[PDB]
Amino acid sequence: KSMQCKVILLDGSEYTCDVEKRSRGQVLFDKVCEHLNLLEKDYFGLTYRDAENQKNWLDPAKEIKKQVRSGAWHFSFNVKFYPPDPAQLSEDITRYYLCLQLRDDIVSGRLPCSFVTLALLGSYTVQSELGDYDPDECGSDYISEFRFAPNHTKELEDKVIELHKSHRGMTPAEAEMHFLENAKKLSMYGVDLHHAKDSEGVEIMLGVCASGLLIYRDRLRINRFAWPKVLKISYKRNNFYIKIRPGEFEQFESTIGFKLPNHRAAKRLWKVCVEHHTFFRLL
Repeated sequence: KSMQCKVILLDGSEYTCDVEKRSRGQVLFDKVCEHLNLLEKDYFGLTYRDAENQKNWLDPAKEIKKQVRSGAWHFSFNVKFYPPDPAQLSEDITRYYLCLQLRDDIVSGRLPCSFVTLALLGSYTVQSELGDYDPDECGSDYISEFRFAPNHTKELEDKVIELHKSHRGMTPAEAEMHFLENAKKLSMYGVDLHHAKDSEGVEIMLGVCASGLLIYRDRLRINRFAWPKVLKISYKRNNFYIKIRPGEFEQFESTIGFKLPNHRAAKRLWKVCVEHHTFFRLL
């Protein structure tokens, strides 16, 4: 009567459970959040890979079986909605899971940042995980197992140690809050990037986030539409559309369109925009 599910958690461990063959995604998500003692679960979600090898969010309202065709019900637990101000979350654990996601976002290269910031972020991770710097625990070797960046240098390793020394007395909660104050201001913080083409076939990326819909060309942010200004989000076939009122007095409506690689891509973008629009209105 049941299906085994496997979920990769943010610390790299794996959660296994069984659900009924006709369960909605909510059943599995609730089990995972329970396992994690996670109360502020609306910021999080589960992703799977479809038959094209594309990442998709599992829709909690729909049967798992309609979404994951394969019986390989294998998911990843991730941050879905990155809070714009993590200090306003109710629980330290929520912030801890957010930090685990952000460390991965940094190490994988998905959240770029400056050497200076990488080193400061690292130093908070180290203070959180290891506590106070101490010569009798802290040899030259003591952080060779942390990854602080996509590419590791010794100049980075040395600056992390220097900044760690300065944090003496900081509790893990304070260290995590500083980590998050710094991360939340990074330009790509919480931005879900999608390949698309504009009206003149030029290759761009569209980024979905709490602030709005962002447009990049050549690693350069060239536009931004805040969600309150976005009046309609729709798709048709391989195309995604937003409706706005341009101009100083908003006297007319304009629909801007983007070409994605296929209907599935346009539908995924559309869904992730609509969910973000909704979430960050109600927040």
